[PDB]
Amino acid sequence: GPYDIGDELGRGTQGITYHAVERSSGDNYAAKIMYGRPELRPFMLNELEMMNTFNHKNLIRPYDAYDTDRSVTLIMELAAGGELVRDNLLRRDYYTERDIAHYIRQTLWGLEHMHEMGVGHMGLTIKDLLISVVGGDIIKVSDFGLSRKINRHNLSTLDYGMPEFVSPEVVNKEGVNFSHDMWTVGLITYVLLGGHNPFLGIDDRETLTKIREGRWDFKDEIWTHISDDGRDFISRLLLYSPEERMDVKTALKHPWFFMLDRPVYDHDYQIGTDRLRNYYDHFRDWYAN
Repeated sequence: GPYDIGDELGRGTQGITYHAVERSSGDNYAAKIMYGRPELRPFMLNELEMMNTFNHKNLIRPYDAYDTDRSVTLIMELAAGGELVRDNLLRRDYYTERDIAHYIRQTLWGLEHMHEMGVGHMGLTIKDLLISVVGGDIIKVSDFGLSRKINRHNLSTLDYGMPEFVSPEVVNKEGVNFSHDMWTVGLITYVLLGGHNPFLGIDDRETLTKIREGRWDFKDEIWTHISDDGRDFISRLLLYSPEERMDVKTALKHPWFFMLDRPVYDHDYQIGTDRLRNYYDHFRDWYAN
């Protein structure tokens, strides 16, 4: 057998991802092993097909696949720096708004590659942003189990997802467009900068009712230290009406990213990691259960 399966690296709704070594080379890969429920097989096959459709620096690449009667294993590119939040931001005492803009721009470049070929990601959460090398700053977007071709003139419902990162149109059982991904980018950006999810309820049902209602604000003190452009970027994505949201190419033109064209000086505001760490502990526990 070509792969030596080692320690658990992450887990999601379809299975657990492990470190894998290709024996014949010594090269390191990620091995996603499906939970033993046969209804997950279509999602594994969809992820394999989608990974083989993309070819972009900011999207995880496929490598190999095999199966038993019950379960599918996918061997894929290893993001050796781990998850952005768990393994990079939360290993620091502070990060900056400029750091986050750098990560989100790359996330948008990955999404843009998908949207250009008519595919929506459909399931983006904070755990799906990865870093390619230890200590690095290159983003890899992952988890294409829910990704699909979107016909903008013949929309369909999206019946699955993590409740803290779905959009109002998902909760309301309406057709889902490319603008759903853009809502989730605004939500991820809000979480990365302010360290909390503005729709979090006491349980999943209440979270969903808060998303259905669609109201949120910048009340926490941290937001007074985020730039006008950063708040404007979020506010042009977290809009109840899907057609009002920025599409991916408009988002890439937003003035928020102009700061990445200048250098990093000694005056960037330093954001502490405590809030994000508290939200991440909650988020991670959702996948333990």
